[PDB]
Amino acid sequence: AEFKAGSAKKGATLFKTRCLQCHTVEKGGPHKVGPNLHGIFGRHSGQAEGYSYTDANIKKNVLWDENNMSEYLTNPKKYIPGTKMAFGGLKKEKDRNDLITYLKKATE
Ligand code: HEC
Repeated sequence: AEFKAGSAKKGATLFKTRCLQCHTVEKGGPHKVGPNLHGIFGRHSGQAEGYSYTDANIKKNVLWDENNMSEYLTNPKKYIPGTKMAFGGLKKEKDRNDLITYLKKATE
């Protein structure tokens, strides 16, 4: 449909350079300014254990899948108005496909 599986090798590099400053993916990995993302897919928003989210991220109550993750990552503040972060989004569709292909596996 919208998301198409791409390169997880490229996705791992995009995670280091675009997400890893604020997030970790390992099971039991620490929160940074943003939550640890282990188990994020197939879970509703605002539910990383031990992380205090904004009301906006909780109230969005989105069930994370690859298509809404790609829409969100384009511009988080446009998808969840009120979310607070020094991140504008991953604008290229190729980048989002590669990152999400990696993220689906890295957060399992
Ligand atoms: C690189 C492309 C990424 C990816 C894959 C994600 N982010 Fe972030 N993010 C940050 C903060 C502070 C939050 C919490 C915001 C709030 O409470 O309003 C988030 C939230 C997310 C989510 C939602 C998780 C959920 O449980 O609903 C997801 C899927 C996510 N991020 C993925 C902070 C940042 C950054 C701060 C410098 C950067 C950079 C990123 N995020 C980048 C990414």
